[PDB]
Amino acid sequence: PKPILYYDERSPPVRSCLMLIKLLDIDVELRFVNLFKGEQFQKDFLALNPQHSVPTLVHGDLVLTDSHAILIHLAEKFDEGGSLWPQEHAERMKVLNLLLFECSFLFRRDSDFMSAIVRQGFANVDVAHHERKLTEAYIIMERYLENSDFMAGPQLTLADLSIVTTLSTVNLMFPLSQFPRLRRWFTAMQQLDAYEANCSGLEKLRQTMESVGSFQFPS
Amino acid sequence: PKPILYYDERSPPVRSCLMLIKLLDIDVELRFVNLFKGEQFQKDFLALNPQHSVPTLVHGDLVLTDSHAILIHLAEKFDEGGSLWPQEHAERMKVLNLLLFECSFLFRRDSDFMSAIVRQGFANVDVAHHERKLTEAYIIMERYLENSDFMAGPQLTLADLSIVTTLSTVNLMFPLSQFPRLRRWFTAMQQLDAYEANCSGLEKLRQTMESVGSFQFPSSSAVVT
Ligand SMILES: C[C@]12CC[C@@H]3c4ccc(O)cc4CC[C@H]3[C@@H]1CC[C@@H]2O
Ligand SMILES: C[C@]12CC[C@@H]3c4ccc(O)cc4CC[C@H]3[C@@H]1CC[C@@H]2O
Ligand SMILES: N[C@@H](CCC(=O)N[C@@H](CS)C(=O)NCC(=O)O)C(=O)O
Ligand SMILES: N[C@@H](CCC(=O)N[C@@H](CS)C(=O)NCC(=O)O)C(=O)O
Repeated sequence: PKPILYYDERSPPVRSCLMLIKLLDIDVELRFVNLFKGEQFQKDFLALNPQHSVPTLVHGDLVLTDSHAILIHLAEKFDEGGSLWPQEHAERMKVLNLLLFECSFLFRRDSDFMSAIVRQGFANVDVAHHERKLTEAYIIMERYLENSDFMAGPQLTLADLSIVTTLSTVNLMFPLSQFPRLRRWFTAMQQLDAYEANCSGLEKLRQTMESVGSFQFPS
Repeated sequence: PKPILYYDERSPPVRSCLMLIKLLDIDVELRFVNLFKGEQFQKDFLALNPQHSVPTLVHGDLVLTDSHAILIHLAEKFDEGGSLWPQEHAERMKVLNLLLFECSFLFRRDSDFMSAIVRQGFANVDVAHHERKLTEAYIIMERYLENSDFMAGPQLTLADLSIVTTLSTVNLMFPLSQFPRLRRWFTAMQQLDAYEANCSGLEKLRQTMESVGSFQFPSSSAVVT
């Protein structure tokens, strides 16, 4: 049976999965879970995913509750022989390492900031603290790009799909003007056909955050 | 060349790698990085791992900066064909899924709490807030174990090694009285010879945290056997 993706396109890790789906022409049934209405706490979705998070994928009996597993699963099932999830062990571990950076560091800091806005209101958030934490992530990615065109080497991989959606989201608030490699990489990502899958949810997130946070992003 | 592990055994994700190294009898060189002295900000270690975190593995030219990548790499290289990182695709995805739960949810909440203690002192932490967040993680692990014997299926996998070290750390502070599947599973993990690699760093972390945060963990909380 075809995969079912539970999603809210305001979520960057959702948008990474949407980008992979578009890149690989995957036939997926979409089911919208409105996070800002708390639908991720509805009894049946909670039973499916106790972490009450999107993206969640149901593919037959397999239930995945993390975008990075979903990216790897879909690449392994629908892109055997591709370069997104490379077959050679060392290259694959490098992609995996950067997927985990996205999970552990970049998204953690993005989510910490966005959560603070939703909970406290933008006027009551320590923006300087979060600017420091998120600029530290920019600095790391700029170094990651020193000897490669893409995040994990010379070719586009799953790591780029995972990072670019969160990066585009952090970049709602914090510009890339000071980071030449990161800005060039982001511009190149924006040229890919599959990047169109990021656009609608980024803008919906912008609009939702500004309304819920009572502020305007600088951009 | 033999793998090199940059480590501070007080870190639960370090201890997960130590457990796998013991379980598989991998010969690894250990290089200590004292996180409470800020040695992870030394210029050469920062150049190696810009995230200034342990564990960090150097294996030949490969540099891994996340425990979950280290566990998977070492299982592929030293448990080839084995069941810790299982061969069938769906079983492997389940293990990967719970490795990411550890990274995204359980460890995130453990480190939010531990960092707050170190940065603020225990007396100035909103302990009730962190109790709610960490009990929520207990509830989720209890749900996974209501439907499966181990975290990711019927046998020991990398997911159990990743999760048990952080669970043992959270349980320094928060009791498991209300979580019978978690207690049964944790007890079984404690019977494994490989669990001996968790014990020393767990106790060092307890000692360090009590000192730096000026508090005592409730001795009654930790599951011991
Ligand atoms: C604010 C929430 C936590 C942080 C989530 C987040 C975190 C990071 C991000 O880039 C986008 C979002 C959108 C949905 C947000 C969630 C909607 C309700 C929930 O509490
Ligand atoms: C407190 C730090 C962040 C949280 C880290 C942590 C986070 C979770 C945990 O179980 C153990 C530790 C030990 C090292 C801690 C770090 C040493 C200094 C750093 O600031
Ligand atoms: N590591 C997870 C993070 C998933 C996550 O945190 N999703 C957020 C949206 S960006 C969510 O669903 N929040 C709802 C909630 O926590 O209640 C992944 O990569 O899928
Ligand atoms: N997701 C990473 C988490 C690594 C991590 O945060 N390690 C902590 C210790 S538990 C660390 O090294 N903190 C030092 C610092 O941030 O400066 C992994 O699994 O390896």
